[PDB]
Amino acid sequence: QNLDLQLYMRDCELAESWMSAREAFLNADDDANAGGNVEALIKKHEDFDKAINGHEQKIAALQTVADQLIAQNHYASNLVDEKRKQVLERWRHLKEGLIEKRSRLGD
Amino acid sequence: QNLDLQLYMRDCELAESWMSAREAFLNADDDANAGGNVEALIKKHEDFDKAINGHEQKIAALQTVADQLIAQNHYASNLVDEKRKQVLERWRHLKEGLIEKRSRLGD
Repeated sequence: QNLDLQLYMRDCELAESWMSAREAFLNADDDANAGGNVEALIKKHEDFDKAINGHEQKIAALQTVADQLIAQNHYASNLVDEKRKQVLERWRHLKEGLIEKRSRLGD
Repeated sequence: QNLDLQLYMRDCELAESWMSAREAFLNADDDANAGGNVEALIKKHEDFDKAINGHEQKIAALQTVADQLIAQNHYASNLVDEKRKQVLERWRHLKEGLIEKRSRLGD
């Protein structure tokens, strides 16, 4: 629900959608494709390399954002849990007094 | 983390403050021996049990909140991770096709 997480989800959805457009392109291509001319078999080749590259880059940036959001979540959970443990341990020492003093009332 | 986290830490702090006061009274009490007769010893003992139960109760409730916070963070991380997995798989499928249509146009 955090807006940051929301931006990331949006960004992931947008990346998927661009991928989907490319899947459709590959299909149309397969219905006709390029042409056995050297200059342009090569030009098409470079075009695929460019596509693949851009895709890979976009993927790596998203992974970077995912890593950040998860690291923030982990940090929050750790703080929460650790505070809990400190609180529980302080109770363990209170409790010890209570009970003992309760003994001392006379033994 | 944010708001929820802040309130919980404050709650824990307030709880710890309450336990510091108690443990303080205990210090006074630590000595605070004035003999005692049945009815009053008995009412002192009871008074202990009651504080012991109150404390235990606060703790339990703090625990519940900690668990909820942690569950919320786990959920969000899972959403994040899962989307990431998704993008990557969608990418793997597209890459497979780009490499295929490239190669014809290559060798």
